[PDB]
Amino acid sequence: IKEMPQPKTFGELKNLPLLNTDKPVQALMKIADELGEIFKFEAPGRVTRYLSSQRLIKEACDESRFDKNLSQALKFVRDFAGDGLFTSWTHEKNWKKAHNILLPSFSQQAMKGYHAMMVDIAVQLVQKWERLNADEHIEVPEDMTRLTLDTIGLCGFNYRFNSFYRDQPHPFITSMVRALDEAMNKLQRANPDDPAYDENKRQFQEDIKVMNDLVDKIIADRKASGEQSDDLLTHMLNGKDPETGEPLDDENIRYQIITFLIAGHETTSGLLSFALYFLVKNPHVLQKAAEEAARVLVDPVPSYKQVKQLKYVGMVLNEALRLWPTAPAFSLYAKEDTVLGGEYPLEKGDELMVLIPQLHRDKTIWGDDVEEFRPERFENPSAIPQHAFKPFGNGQRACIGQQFALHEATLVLGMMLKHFDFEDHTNYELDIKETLTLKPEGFVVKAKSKKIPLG
Ligand SMILES: CC(C)C1=CC2=CC[C@@H]3[C@](C)(CCC[C@@]3(C)C(=O)N[C@@H](Cc3c[nH]c4ccccc34)C(=O)O)[C@H]2CC1
Repeated sequence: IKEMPQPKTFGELKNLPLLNTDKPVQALMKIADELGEIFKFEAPGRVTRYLSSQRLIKEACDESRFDKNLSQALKFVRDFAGDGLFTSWTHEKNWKKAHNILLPSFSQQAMKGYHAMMVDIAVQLVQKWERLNADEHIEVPEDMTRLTLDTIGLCGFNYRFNSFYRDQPHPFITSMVRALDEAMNKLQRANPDDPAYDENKRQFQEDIKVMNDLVDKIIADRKASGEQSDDLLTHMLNGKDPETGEPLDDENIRYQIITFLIAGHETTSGLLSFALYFLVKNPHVLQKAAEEAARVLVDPVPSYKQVKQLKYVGMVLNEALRLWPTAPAFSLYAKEDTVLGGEYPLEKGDELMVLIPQLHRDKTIWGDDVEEFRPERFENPSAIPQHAFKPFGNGQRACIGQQFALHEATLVLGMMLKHFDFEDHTNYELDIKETLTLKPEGFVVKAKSKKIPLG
């Protein structure tokens, strides 16, 4: 057996102070560089092991040996996402029921139906950019977040956040962003029962209240209406689990819509923000992506068929997902006593953190140029070893939204490369802000129209 490495210690507090930082994933990536494919992490009441190699993670991805664990991050989000699919244990009845009912709604076939609604928000973004005055710049994450939140709103619940009509975000979103921020702040908050956080707790309960009232209202209205809008809310009110014959209740539907609205905010827009960033830093890659867009997107508004044809744009999103996965870690627990890589023995209940950005830089898999933006790496999926590329997590607890997120990102990116030339006018220096997700903070561009009509 190997004694696995541990990073620097702080007497009683062990390693806890290393997560007392505004960029913990990046801090943890630098520790991985030093310590390698596994290190232990202790804190007063807990212990976790961080994996970085395809070698160890491919075993952790064995669902017969490891199941999804709720991280302290997920337990904190659970306070408003409840037993939604994202913050439920594999063994909760509402996980499997909601999973069986919703999978058909998130299928690559179901994308045919969402396409029109997605095109409606993508067109809103293109027109915003066509209507900019000369020398006016684009705030990339902010406009990408407008598109992604509006798209999950419209396609899911037939609800228009109308993000391209406002400076200040919708009220639901104000409360959701503040709630997610409270949840992320609680991780490194020592003495959280101190009365200084009474305004945090009071505000937290209000933000929860806002989210529940607005979503429960959406759900009440829809049932009272009787309208059969082809969308997630409809599928969830009419759906029945093949296994147990039961439908989701109204409270659990709410949790799913809250989970979807979290997922489709900065988590999804992150992918577009990192993609456009990599594209403008790598002009020969942008040029090739734009040539595909122009060749494939011959109609004034793209069809579902043409999006499937944007293969190089698909490879660009995968390569952005390799370097900066916007849900950068997920937690597993050993279902039984077991041995990882023949070296490190684990007792039943032991937790693993998978460090996805570090997996994606494993040079044994990707070779020596792992820091380079080469979409060509993804030309053949059969040449890529098992469990090498995990931006969407693993097995039955993988991202149900993967097809939706990739379809919207392919459509939108395609339309952006067809309609505009891009300028990195500030020569932007990457600064990755860490919240519940990752985003290139302050990332700005200019977009010259090619003056191609949408009509
Ligand atoms: C909501 C979803 C998308 C998220 C999942 C996450 C999982 C791992 C997280 C995360 C990336 C945020 C930063 C801490 C980190 C890396 C983590 O190890 N956290 C461990 C260990 C830990 C850190 N601080 C703690 C305080 C108490 C207990 C455990 C911890 C944990 O959350 O459990 C975080 C992002 C948000």
